[PDB]
Amino acid sequence: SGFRKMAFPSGKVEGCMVQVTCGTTTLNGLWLDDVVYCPRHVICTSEDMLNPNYEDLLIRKSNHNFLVQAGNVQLRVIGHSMQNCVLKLKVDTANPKTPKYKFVRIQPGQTFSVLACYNGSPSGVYQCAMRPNFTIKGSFLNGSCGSVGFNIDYDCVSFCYMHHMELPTGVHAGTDLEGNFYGPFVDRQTAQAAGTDTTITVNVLAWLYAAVINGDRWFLNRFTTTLNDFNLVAMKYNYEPLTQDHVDILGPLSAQTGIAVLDMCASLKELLQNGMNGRTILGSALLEDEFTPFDVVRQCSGVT
Amino acid sequence: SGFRKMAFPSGKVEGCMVQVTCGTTTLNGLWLDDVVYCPRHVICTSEDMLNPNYEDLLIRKSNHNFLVQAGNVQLRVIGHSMQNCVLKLKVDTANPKTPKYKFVRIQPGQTFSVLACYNGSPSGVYQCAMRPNFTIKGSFLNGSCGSVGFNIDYDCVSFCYMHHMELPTGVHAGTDLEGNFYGPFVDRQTAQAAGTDTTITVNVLAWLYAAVINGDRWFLNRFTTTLNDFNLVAMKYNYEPLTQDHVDILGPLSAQTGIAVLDMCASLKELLQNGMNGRTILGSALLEDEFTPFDVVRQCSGVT
Ligand SMILES: *C(=O)/C(=C/c1ccc(N2CCOCC2)s1)NC(=O)c1cccs1
Ligand SMILES: *C(=O)/C(=C/c1ccc(N2CCOCC2)s1)NC(=O)c1cccs1
Repeated sequence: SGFRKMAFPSGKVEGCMVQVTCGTTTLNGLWLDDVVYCPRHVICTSEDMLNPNYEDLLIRKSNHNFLVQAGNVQLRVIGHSMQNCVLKLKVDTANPKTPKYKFVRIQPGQTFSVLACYNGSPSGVYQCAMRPNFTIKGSFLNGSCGSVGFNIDYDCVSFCYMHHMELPTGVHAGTDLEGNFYGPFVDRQTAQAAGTDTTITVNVLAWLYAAVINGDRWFLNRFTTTLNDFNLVAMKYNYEPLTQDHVDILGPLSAQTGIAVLDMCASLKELLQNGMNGRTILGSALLEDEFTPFDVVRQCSGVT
Repeated sequence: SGFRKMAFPSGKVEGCMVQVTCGTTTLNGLWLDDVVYCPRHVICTSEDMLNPNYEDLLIRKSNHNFLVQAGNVQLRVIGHSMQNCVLKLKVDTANPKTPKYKFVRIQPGQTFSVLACYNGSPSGVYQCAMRPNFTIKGSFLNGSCGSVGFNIDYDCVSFCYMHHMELPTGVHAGTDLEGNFYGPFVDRQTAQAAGTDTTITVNVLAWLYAAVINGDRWFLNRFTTTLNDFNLVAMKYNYEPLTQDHVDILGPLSAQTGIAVLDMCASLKELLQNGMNGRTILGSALLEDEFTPFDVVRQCSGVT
């Protein structure tokens, strides 16, 4: 019993974190095999950040200008390249703690754990989701750049995010491990406003299923709805449209609880229309959307 | 920016988790130096659990009846003893991954990270608090017993909790690493009801300070209060009494924000009396109490 915002165990990723310094800028790097991945803005001064030409700035840098430190020992940089918004620093030593890994590009609504780091050292781990506007609501201070987001499937770490910046609004933007930003964000200190942060409907429904499995059932009503009727209500409340693919994904939770997906949609529609009335669901006074149907199944089943 | 329910990096604790089996019961153990710590109820059958005499049940067990497996390799048990509600299994091999560690007994209101494990393997990490009724609101399934709670200070892991049971109400109880239960709970399947789960006032105030530091200031009012007036309101809302020790502990957050502790108490008093009115603070519709003043300082400063 109980349902918590749970992150993956971070050990495998802690063994990959290094400090990268270029000139006066220090941030974090991810060391996998003989390559250290880090945000390309490590080459920028605070002034360069206003309008950087990364190709031009990188010409003034050599291998010896990138200082890579792994747990108080210096790594030798024998090559460097820019791939989109990340730098790949080839080092002469393969990371002995390299886990099995993949680089994945996630879709909005997908969750992942972040290992927040400073100066190559881990400070904490938390769970978040790729928002529908392609921002993440993290907890990052200056120097956290290069901290990564990941999911674990048994022994394989799928790296999906690398932190690059905080928007003027306090929300966060970054890239996949190929250096491509999620959303329309650029690594420049310029006017970048995020779009509507809509609620991830399929995740709210998954969390309502977790609530039923954990005994919190007060919100279950005597109604049902259709996908089209539910979506008229969802659009009005800034919830993402629910598709038949989402209904299919909720199948296992629907089967476990015996609650048809469309019945849970009708319960959620009434919660949107009536509010919580001062009540809570799984200790929350708002509808939680940073648990995917997969996270709910995983947590409720005890996947290790 | 941003404020997240952040757990400590779990790597150091992942390297200590083992599987302990006695007969048909399998749970988790913590391997530190040449000792494996686990709940003594590993010797119980589901029937024994109704009214166990642990001393008597332990007489029927020898070293070879405790099977300890660390990452698919078997450890040799060369001694066993019962200390309060934990068993200490002496093994012939010191854990090579033993971090610097301490065993601490925490007070209610204190937070810690839990590394939920099944069959000696980590499944997830989350942050929780020792409630004022000495329960924890975790996320534990059968087989999670022996999972531990901990805090990290740089390189020293202070182990403070070991999971032993779920109360009939779905909340959790366990011991410190000396085997002493937090609260009045016993490791027996009997009627054990928890006391009032009051709100940890000093932690709510700390989180309101985190909110101000992160730009969420709508709740700041033009009033102040006294400790005695605030506490009359706190008692009415099932909040723990605020003491001068708590005021002193909030000193650093009061200094950083320039908001006197008693002014923040008056803001909190108005939130209790008026409610949130459909508004949120740090993305929450309720007042969060599982962040200590130390956690707020740590997260807002980037301690690694
Ligand atoms: C790296 O750690 C880092 C990079 C940034 C690049 C641009 C930034 N912003 C700040 C807001 O105004 C526009 C430019 S930040 N910093 C950070 O990720 C953070 C700094 C403070 C909090 S998080
Ligand atoms: C160990 O993993 C474990 C021990 C328990 C001992 C007594 C328990 N209860 C269950 C509720 O009724 C009274 C007796 S549980 N189990 C657990 O921690 C859990 C089992 C289900 C969820 S957590």
